[PDB]
Amino acid sequence: NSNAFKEAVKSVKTILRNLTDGEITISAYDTAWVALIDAGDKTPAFPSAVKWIAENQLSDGSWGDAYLFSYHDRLINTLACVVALRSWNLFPHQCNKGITFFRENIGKLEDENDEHMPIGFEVAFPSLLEIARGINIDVPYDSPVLKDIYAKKELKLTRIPKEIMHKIPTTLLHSLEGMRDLDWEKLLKLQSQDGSFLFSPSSTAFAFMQTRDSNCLEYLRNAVKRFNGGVPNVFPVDLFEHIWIVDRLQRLGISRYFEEEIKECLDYVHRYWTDNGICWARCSHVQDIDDTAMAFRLLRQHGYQVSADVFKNFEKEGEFFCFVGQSNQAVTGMFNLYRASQLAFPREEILKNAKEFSYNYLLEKREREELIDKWIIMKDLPGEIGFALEIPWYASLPRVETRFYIDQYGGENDVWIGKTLYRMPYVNNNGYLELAKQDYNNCQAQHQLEWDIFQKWYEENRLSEWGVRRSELLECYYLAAATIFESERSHERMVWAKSSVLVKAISSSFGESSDSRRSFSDQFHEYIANAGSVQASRLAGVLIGTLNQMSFDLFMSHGRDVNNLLYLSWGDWMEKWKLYGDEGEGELMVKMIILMKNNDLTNFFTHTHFVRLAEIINRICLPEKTIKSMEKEMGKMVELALSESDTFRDVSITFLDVAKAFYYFALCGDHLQTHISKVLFQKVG
Ligand SMILES: C=C1CC[C@H]2C(C)(C)CCC[C@]2(C)[C@H]1CCN(C)CCOP(=O)(O)OP(=O)(O)O
Repeated sequence: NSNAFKEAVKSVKTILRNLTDGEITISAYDTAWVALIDAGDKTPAFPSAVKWIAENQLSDGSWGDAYLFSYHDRLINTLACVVALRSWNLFPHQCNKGITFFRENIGKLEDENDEHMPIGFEVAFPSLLEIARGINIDVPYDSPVLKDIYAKKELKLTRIPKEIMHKIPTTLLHSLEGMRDLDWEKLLKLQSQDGSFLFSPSSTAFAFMQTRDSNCLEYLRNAVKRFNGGVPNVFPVDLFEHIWIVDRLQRLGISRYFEEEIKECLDYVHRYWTDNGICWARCSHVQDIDDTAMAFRLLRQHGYQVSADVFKNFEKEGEFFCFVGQSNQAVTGMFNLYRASQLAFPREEILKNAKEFSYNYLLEKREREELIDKWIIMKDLPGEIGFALEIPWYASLPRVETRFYIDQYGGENDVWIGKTLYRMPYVNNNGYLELAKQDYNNCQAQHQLEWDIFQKWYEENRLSEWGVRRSELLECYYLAAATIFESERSHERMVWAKSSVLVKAISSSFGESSDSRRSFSDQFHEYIANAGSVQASRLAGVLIGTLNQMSFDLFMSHGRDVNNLLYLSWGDWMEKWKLYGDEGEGELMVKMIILMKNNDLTNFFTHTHFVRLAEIINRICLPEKTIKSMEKEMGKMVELALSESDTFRDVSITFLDVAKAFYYFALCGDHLQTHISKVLFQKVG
């Protein structure tokens, strides 16, 4: 590992250590609504917001996202800023440059498609127009395209459930700037614990203008401080940020470098977890299935005890929804629900239904090319989801998922759509992409070495004459490396790849008759005690030779002597195999891997939990109706494997790793040449 790299890791660590209320971009629109606020004496309550606007104008006269031009974005941002500037009679030059932009550009809005269109635009846009008309700003109010949105507003305003909106919490509280006669009597009772209206600085700034409420003021005051002048279009965004950074780091395959920092993150998220789920911000009376599903999964997969009853709230009539009691469905929310529902323990019927539903939703959405999210612009959503649709979590191996995700991750070019456009530099980062591209290529270089060495070994012991095909050789190595890929873990990887090749040699050479097995087992135990049968003795020598090479290699590195335990474990497999066909092959791979771990864990081979696990892994692994029986079994394994105190964890996971490898092979074994190719033989980039 070079120094540029070592430094990149430090930086990412200083980010994770310093996560706060969210690293989000300023929203010219939202900071213009904050800047419209009267202290009480006809002066801006928030000077710094007025100042931000005067100093962050793009050179073509507009405000908004500088690297992605959207007529919807730039028009609503500039209008708001010009209004803010003009009603304090401040900064004439920039204000004028701003109106010129708006005039020359309002005509183009009529032709951009409403496919990527901001939240509450048809309502919030005419509202500014009015404010502007009533301060004598010279803009085309008649404009063929304008009298058109004035209309869409009034018609959008009649779909609104005014009754409900005032009685119970809904997402509408986020977009109040556009609405008319509101009962602030009833609305203030729907305020959030931080004094905002659904964590929106513009909506809250509006409410304060109308109520002079002291809590809305406190919230706006913290926002203005946090971002040194400007404000985002959502705040806080802390839960969302924690959960998304973790998810990206794990998918990009570089999660292990930051194991400790990631634990602080999930710790923070568990702190503000609730029985109703969560939303993007801590302490909310509103929750969404997207944030909740991402948290549920990341938590359960890391041994936090969370409950699936959390999903009861988003379901009606066997369907699931983004927000409680709203009819909103989004592609990315269902996607994250589908990923979460696969971590279902055998008792959770709510998650069986969640899986079945989110599967079809995404399935149909695919067969209509409608796999795009209106709310977010990503490099490759259809790709991410295609992978999840064909490679179930039970069959997803670290290196395979990661290999595909590094090509899909958009880095800094991903753009989120709220009321304006905004970016999340700590979730969508080019730095993470380069780090991941460099790390992935290094481990792959290392696997290419081990694979040449591994071929030589296969030739030198003439394993081809023992019934092991070159196809099996590569498949045995690929599964080992696609699962345990870290360069610092060659021992566990190699022992796995070799042990599997050898169980294949022994099984195809001596597994036919009910005593030819005995013959080999006897030969093995004779070969042991020196501290037809001719043939058996030669194979046994290959096994023993390989066993000795590895336990000594280990002892060379760590000073552990595991030789006897290696033999014992292979003898146990035979006692079992001797009676029937190829039986407990699964349990044996787990023991090998464990025995080659840099630290000692043999203590646990005795524990009931290890025994119970071993009992299941062996019912998964055996020489369409069976694929089903596999999920059944694996279901029993997932509960047991994850719900573990963190001493035993490294054992339980290892069980999962092996089981996944088998399932994956049962599901894809027939055509693996594409995966193998991309994973082992094609550098990223
Ligand atoms: C040489 C290969 C043939 C057989 C194949 C399987 C045995 C089916 C397993 C997947 C990879 C691979 C090894 C495969 C990959 C070779 N890899 C370097 C990828 C192909 O490389 P190339 O021949 O130089 O052409 P290029 O893509 O334009 O650069």
